[PDB]
Amino acid sequence: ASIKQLTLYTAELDRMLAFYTNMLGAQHVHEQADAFTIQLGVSQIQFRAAADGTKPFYHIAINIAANHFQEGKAWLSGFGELLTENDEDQAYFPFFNAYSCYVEDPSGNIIELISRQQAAPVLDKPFSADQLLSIGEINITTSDVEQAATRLKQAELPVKLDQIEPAGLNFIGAQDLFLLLGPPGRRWLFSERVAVIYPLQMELDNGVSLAITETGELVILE
Ligand SMILES: Cn1ncnc2c(=O)n(C)c(=O)nc1-2
Ligand SMILES: [Mn+2]
Repeated sequence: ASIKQLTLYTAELDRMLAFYTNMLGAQHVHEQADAFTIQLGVSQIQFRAAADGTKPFYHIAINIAANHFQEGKAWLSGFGELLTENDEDQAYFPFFNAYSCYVEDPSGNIIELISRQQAAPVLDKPFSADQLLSIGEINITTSDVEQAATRLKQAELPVKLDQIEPAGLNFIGAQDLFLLLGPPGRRWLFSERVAVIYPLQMELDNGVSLAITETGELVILE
């Protein structure tokens, strides 16, 4: 399964627009009324203006070819200081057998480039903005982890209920797509920001559609 559409909010719509227009190219970013969309391979993200008094941010990982990590890292570093953790500007996660690259955007989103060494294809050609494959990860920060895992399982997603941990982060998915299901509070790696509940909507490849309210409740829309 893949993310076809992702709806996120932002308190820096104008700055966000310029940032991504400069990063992805005018041919991948469409400005709309009080919102704009960006194209990331087979995935699309619409950023909508956030409600006053709030400054939403999320953790978004973008898939890139197994052999494009170094190039992706260099490309990403041209748009912002690369984030570090343990004084390292990149990380290797053995569970996903992937290398990841991080940068913060104007609204404080943790933008990540993830290169899956075996779960992503090898593209014998130069990396470029046009080479972003799709959304590989998105955080589902909920006020009730067990309830979300349940409804997600009901939505027919790969879920091991007896393995879900309410107080921690839980990887839900397979192949090149994982939902980072967890509670608010914990600091995000490569970031000063701690997990906080913010609304969002998501439409998957299989027609499944779900949203997270401002309360943090996960609810299957479709
Ligand atoms: C546990 N874990 N595994 C993989 N990737 C991450 C990650 O990107 N971030 C931001 C995070 O807080 N935790 C992670
Ligand atoms: Mn990640």
